[PDB]
Amino acid sequence: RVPILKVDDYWVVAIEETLHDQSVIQFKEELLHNITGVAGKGLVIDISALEVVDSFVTRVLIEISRLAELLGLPFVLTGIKPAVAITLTEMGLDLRGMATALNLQKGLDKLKNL
Amino acid sequence: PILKVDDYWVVAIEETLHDQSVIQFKEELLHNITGVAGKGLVIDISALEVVDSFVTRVLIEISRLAELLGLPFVLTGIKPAVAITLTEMGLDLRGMATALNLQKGLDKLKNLAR
Repeated sequence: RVPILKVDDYWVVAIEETLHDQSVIQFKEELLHNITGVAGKGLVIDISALEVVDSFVTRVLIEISRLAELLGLPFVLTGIKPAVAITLTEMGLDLRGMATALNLQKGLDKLKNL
Repeated sequence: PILKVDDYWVVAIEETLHDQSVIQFKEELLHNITGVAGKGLVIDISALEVVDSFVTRVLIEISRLAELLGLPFVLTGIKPAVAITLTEMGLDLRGMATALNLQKGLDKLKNLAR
């Protein structure tokens, strides 16, 4: 549903605009199942297609940031905005101590200086 | 907050723990993991360089809460230093399962179900 790709041992995900809460969860459960079952070098998630953010999206994004930090998985969030960065820092995302990039490419490159 | 991967509950623990009561903590943890039961519970104390009497108390309590719920259980992220202390203060570690990090613990909790 939400496609999880893997490009050169890196996990790559782009989140589009959603309606069913229950596909984000299908995505999160699926992603967290993937990044634990077999080895990886990092995880880039792009949220450029999202013009706003639920607390639901915000808290799933926090959940994956905290679990990758626990798995020693480099994590980059990309495609961030005005009306996203603000609510993200609001609901509790340490954006300043988080690896962030402008697009899917800058993130891949950023998961590679390490 | 609380994390969950693969039907497995994960409590990551930080030095900000000393700011509620053990009892408030147990009531908080039971709110989260008894709603829908899990196949297990991983407690991560990797963020702990220093353990005191309060922490050992919680760890002792949570480990017991777990089995009371019929819940398989790994204590992960123990500095070899913060582990003698824990046992000196009453955490019978020999009885319970331990793992290096969230990953090895997750692997132990499930590669024990095959």
